[PDB]
Amino acid sequence: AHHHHHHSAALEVLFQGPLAPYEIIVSEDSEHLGKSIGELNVWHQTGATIVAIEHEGKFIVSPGPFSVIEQGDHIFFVGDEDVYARMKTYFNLRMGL
Amino acid sequence: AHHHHHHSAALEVLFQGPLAPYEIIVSEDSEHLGKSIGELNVWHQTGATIVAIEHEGKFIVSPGPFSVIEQGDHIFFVGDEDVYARMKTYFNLRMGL
Repeated sequence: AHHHHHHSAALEVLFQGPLAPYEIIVSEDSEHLGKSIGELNVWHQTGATIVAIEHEGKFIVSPGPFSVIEQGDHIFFVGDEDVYARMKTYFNLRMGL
Repeated sequence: AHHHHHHSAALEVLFQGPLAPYEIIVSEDSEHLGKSIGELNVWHQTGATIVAIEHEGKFIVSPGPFSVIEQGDHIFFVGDEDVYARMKTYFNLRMGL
């Protein structure tokens, strides 16, 4: 939690529980990327909100809609387990052949 | 952290540290709202990524770009302390009169 910002047991439960980030290392051979989070319609496709990216050893909080996702990037996001499943299919596995 | 998803000390540091959410209760008299996160250009304006909203007692993870912000809503977001300051100015205080 952030020092000198309000604290409570209830807030901590949320921060630690339903808001705990998920993470997925994008495959090195994912070919449909090199495009912005905005262009990729991530929330529409998966339900996820991306909160951070690690790109070539650099961790970026709040990448925003104009950041690009490249193969190999490590994506951090909020959601639930079903969002995770959709993120796995969208970034790595790919429906169809 | 999420059970059966990968864990490490380094990941925990990130989750607990730079990714810890901030939160701000939107003022009840903020008059420029009732508009979607997308329309409000939140990242452009503030640098923030909204991860959750509490609206009239209901907490919503990953509200996404099509959710509306209304006066009184509780917004949760990632960023840094400067993002917090910009969020405070954008949602509540308002530059100018």
